Amino acid sequence: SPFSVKVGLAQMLRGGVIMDVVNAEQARIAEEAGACAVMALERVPADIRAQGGVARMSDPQMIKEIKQAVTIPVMAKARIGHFVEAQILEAIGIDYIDESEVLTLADEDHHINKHNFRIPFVCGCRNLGEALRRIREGAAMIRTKGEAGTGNIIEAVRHVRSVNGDIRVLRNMDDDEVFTFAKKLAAPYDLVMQTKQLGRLPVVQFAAGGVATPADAALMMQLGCDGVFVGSGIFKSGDPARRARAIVQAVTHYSDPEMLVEVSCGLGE
Amino acid sequence: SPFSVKVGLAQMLRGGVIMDVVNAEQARIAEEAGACAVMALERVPADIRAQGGVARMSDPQMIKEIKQAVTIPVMAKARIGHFVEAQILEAIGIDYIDESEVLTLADEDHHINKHNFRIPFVCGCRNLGEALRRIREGAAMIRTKGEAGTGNIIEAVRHVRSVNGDIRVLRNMDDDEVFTFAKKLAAPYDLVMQTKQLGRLPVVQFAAGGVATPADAALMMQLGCDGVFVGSGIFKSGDPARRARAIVQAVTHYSDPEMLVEVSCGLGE
Amino acid sequence: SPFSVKVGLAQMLRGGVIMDVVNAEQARIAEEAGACAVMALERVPADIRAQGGVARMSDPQMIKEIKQAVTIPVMAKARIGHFVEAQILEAIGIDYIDESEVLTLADEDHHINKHNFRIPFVCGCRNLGEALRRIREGAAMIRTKGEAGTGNIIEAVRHVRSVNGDIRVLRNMDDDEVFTFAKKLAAPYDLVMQTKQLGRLPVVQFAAGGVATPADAALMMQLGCDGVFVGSGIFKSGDPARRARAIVQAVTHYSDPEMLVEVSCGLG
Amino acid sequence: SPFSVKVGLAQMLRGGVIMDVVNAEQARIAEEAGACAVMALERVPADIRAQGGVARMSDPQMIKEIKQAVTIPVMAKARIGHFVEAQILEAIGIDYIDESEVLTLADEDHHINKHNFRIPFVCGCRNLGEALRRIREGAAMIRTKGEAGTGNIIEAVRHVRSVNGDIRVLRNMDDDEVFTFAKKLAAPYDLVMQTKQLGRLPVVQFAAGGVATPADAALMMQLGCDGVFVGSGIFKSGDPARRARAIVQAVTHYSDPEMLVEVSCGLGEA
Amino acid sequence: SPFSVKVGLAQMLRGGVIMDVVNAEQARIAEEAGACAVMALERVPADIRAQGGVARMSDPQMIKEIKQAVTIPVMAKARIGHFVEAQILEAIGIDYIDESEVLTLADEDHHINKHNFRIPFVCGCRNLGEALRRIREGAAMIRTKGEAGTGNIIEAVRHVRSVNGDIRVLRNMDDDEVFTFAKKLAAPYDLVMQTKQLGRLPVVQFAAGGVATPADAALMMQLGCDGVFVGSGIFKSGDPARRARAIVQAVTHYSDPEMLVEVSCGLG
Repeated sequence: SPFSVKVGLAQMLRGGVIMDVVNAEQARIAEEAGACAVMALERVPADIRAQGGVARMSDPQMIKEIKQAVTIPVMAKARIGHFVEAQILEAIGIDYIDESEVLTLADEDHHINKHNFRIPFVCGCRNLGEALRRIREGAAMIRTKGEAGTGNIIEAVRHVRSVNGDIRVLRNMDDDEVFTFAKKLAAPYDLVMQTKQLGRLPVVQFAAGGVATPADAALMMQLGCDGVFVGSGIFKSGDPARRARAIVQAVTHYSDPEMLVEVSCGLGE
Repeated sequence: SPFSVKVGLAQMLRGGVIMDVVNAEQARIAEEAGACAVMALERVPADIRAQGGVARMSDPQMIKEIKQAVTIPVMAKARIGHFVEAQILEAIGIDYIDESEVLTLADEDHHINKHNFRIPFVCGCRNLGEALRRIREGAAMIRTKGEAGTGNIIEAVRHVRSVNGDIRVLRNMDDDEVFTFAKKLAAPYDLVMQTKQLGRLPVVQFAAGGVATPADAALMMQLGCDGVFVGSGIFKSGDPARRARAIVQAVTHYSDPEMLVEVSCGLGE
Repeated sequence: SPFSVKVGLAQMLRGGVIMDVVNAEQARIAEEAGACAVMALERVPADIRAQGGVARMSDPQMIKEIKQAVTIPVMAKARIGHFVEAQILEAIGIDYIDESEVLTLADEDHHINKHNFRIPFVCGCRNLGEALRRIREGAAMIRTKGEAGTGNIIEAVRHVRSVNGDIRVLRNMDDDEVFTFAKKLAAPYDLVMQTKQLGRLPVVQFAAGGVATPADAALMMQLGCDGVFVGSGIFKSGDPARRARAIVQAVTHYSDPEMLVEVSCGLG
Repeated sequence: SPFSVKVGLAQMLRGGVIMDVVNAEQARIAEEAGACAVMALERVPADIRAQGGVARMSDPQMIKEIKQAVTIPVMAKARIGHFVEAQILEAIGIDYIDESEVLTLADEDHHINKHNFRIPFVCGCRNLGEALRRIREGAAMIRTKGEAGTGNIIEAVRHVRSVNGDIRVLRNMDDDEVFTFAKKLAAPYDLVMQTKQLGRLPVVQFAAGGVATPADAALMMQLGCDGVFVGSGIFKSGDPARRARAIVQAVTHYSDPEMLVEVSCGLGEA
Repeated sequence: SPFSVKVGLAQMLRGGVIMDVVNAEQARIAEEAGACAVMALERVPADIRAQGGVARMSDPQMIKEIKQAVTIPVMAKARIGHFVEAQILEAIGIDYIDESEVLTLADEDHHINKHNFRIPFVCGCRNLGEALRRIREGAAMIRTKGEAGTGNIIEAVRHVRSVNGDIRVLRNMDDDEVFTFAKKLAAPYDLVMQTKQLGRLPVVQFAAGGVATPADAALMMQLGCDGVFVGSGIFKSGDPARRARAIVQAVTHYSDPEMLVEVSCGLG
């Protein structure tokens, strides 16, 4: 199927860090630091909503500038339910679309039908039911919603523990009880049973929302995530090439404390 | 698959009436009157609960007596969730098992896993979500729950109108909106989409609970059911061979008022 | 009847974009960009209420200036229930009146009896019942209420999905059940049954409230609208001839992503 | 320890049926039918409470009569918290004491400290937390509370599914999360961790309350119980030797439908 | 076991005062004044939250600077549930980690599994049940939560009285009733029974949160604590060597009023 092709594409990002960037310079620092992809963003939605504004797709022009500055894959955000924003992003020729709750919602009741597109989608989740719903709609990659813009890891930890915990429950559960379990999650039975056989989520699972330090990033990997997203706070500090590199190093050497000491040392705020 | 074989078996009952019987005599009147099957019952559960008692599987002995008295298929009731009652009924060699809410519940949270059996199951439903849940668990045939023991048709009408109404909604619905619809029904998406393509329920749908007169039975057929169940009230009146025949005639000639007048005439109490 | 004449007039707008304008200059940019009509407005009601003021009919003088600047149809707003504001708008000789919830309400319980006028009316709606009520009162054209002044498309999507969804339900429904359905919508049965036979609304249905980008406009067309209204935000940016043209292009080529990329590029 | 000795004794009951009896005749029918033990009871507590009465320990005399009529182990009920009733039962020389919620409660806040006795105890439970609390107090054997006296199996199924379900959850759980899990169950952490390693309850687990038919008994075994208790309803029907034998046969052949047909056939009324 | 080794290490601190420091200078004044250990802190979390910020592990660099300035043990804070912050603190080679509610929480449902580490941990508590839960997770040392940042001793007194009071109840209690008592505390029975036999907490118990004066510190010792923590308020006054020494003197001579007068005199 073309679904398993999209799932396969997203697997190449396993073990990587994805960085939000607002210009080609940032994009280049990110690539040099060893990011596996970048996320294009004309303004951080934190700061548009701070001013009480609507946050939408970025201008295709600035996305094109970033696509040219780098050789790593490029992602961009569409509003939830805004399938025409997604059509535009596909036609520009980027690599992944993020149907993102950080932008202003466009449809209160329906997500994009992601099976109608050739490129893969990322969606967010707080729990296993939500993740399986996004996958059935055609998401090829899942991240935690966390809590964007705060630098606080609490919500991201809750979401990872929740998803992984339910998978563990499901793996060992009496088969006869799975029907009721699917009902309570409001999730498709067939994907529930498949998650039981795999013993893990059928797609890559990244952490996102509030990852601020090397320790944060390594924690997410130790809890069982496949990779991490990081926001543009990286570029508000002193040597942003150093802070970027540090987070990549942390995800790569997530189970080596000695390495984590080295990259954390003298990082400033 | 063996599932579609079970579905196929249940289809040969289309257009028929199924009668509850408590002995071989009743079973023979039923067969002679033109019933497509009988439902074996040592006591009516109405009257065991009337006395405040527990209603269970019938004694296998009396089921065997009925199986021998007739050449039409024989059905029997198991308590919801009581998979060992069902194993016994299968081993006796009857034709259909009804996982029945009219008997005392055995498991408050789980139905029988009906895929683990070779013979087909009937389950009840009040709405489309419930029906699709029973089917995914492996029911090959659906009936309305109605309201057993009252002779009042109102609950049965509510349930038929509900199921058929949601199927009509589903048939014409924007495909992108079906994901949310499946969530709200708490039903497996894949069976929802299949119901949309067929434009009807993937299994036979019978009416049950409160059918008392030829007019009642014909109404159910005019509302789009595939057949009807009838309780043992027909054996509590005069010439029960006449009352039984009348209901069969009504279901067969459900759109001929002249016929319905003839069979309804002078039917007594 | 003169009702079907008004319905026919409103159908000429199918496929078009309608732009709010505050002067003759704006009106001309709109016409040049390919707007099918303009909506005359002395001030945006967003900003009169922002100051806590009452928003009423525009001065007839400035409406006359706009009517002379252009050859496309001109629309104007009357307060809900203010049938004398409407009489004045008719006598000026504009083409369409919008009985508008964006202006301050004049009658809390009654809309204008729109059958007593020669020119066609637009009304807003949030759902099918509301739309059918407005039509029976004599609206010749329907738009979503959406959410005016915010640039947020969410309310408009809710309204379109709601109306279209109920029409799809109605189309396939057991005829015997339509009586109860009409009661629950609080709508005239005869218009419900007519909507069932057509399989769509008996009048043109436009989207309005929060359309800000080419993508927004195209989305509304892909969801099944007949056209779109757009506010004066278009004229607050650079090269407003470019932004205006972009939205027209988007509605015209609404199912061509390649086109949508081109018009969306470098817009701000 | 003497605790693990008591646990060991109770293993010999695995695979068996335990029957309530009110006299030596009933006790003999039970033994002949193949019961692994009997539970002595001067009256069914169902029927003493039916009359609104207090239900206590049985007269030691009638317990002695039953102990002599049979060669299988004999159990008897003590009221919850009534440690002197238990002392008496121990001194009579029976085999097991059931600290039973079917009798009238004697202490609303405290169970018997079962470690102060030489003979093993049975306790009831509705969930895993309750079971582990009873074990730490020194129960050597656990049963479901179910719902005694109704012939309705639903409460017993709820309790078995609950206990077994939590054990399965626990077996696979991140070790770091077990601290919070113990807190929420209000159960001793050390017994929780032990239950995680074994992958089952550290003691024998029987079903009780509402088992009325061979099918009921077999269902309990298929759900993972080690055995079943059955009340004196068995003796209120025709040929009670037949109904008793049938339930034993069902527990013995619990995964053979053909056998279950044979024993269920023509059993008369319950 | 290595657990009893950690318990033994924490006992060397009995009778002492632990001071929060933000630099090597402060650390040296503390050591000279007779502090039994220091707690390294790049900023007081009071003032990061005052600004509405997240409070995390300190930069390992500044911790290393403090570790080099002094020969007494050095402690540092990790966020609750952040076991990787703790791994980093272990690898730097400090002596004690404080899993601290004064920093921003990282895991709402789980504390660190402290048995997976070689160095000893401090945890906070408000009551006996909470203390026993922290110990079973592997804390080697307990402090009151008190109320950080206020200089108000009331919460600390509540917590000490609570813990000590329950231990006194437990010591004399009918053994048969201890099962129910363990359930109500939601604490492991085996640690409850051990606390009953000792007649005190199986680990050292310090007071923390709101200790501001020599009298405060002495009160905590008279109520039965084994030692006290003190914040960086000490360093915001004149001659902070004098204020530091005063608190050490108070804890050392906690039942001598004459001494307490002398050290309290003219302190500000």
